Amino acid sequence: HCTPNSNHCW
Repeated sequence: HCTPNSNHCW
């Protein structure tokens, strides 16, 4: 689970 606010988030 990545944060949608990071560029490295898928």
